[PDB]
Amino acid sequence: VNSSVEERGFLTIFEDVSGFGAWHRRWCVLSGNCISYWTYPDDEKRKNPIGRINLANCTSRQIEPANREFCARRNTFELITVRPQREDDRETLVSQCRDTLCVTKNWLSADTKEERDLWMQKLNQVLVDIRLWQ
Repeated sequence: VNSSVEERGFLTIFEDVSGFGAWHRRWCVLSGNCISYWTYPDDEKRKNPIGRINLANCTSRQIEPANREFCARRNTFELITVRPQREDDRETLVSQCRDTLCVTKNWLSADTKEERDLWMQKLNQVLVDIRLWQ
């Protein structure tokens, strides 16, 4: 009876740059069970996203700030996803394949703590929605 959760904002994402790791500012859309991202807002209306993160594959009960053993960047939340490995899966700085299972660690940094907290909240509500249904 209520609408599916949505969120839009810029987030800076840790991405494997064919060798090195680097943070890239992206336009992010939470809709259905995915964060889709583009470089800027306009492009959301003109092309397919650069990537998508599927919350239906999330490992955890809830989304939490990035693990400080590994991530030093402020305002960062962490989303780990897992699924059976495919032909397209490749080892990278954010994705490990072992035992035919691919785990991808997603780090997305907000411009402010308040936006980090907003995103974590919306994403937790998507998790609950994914778990409560037919």
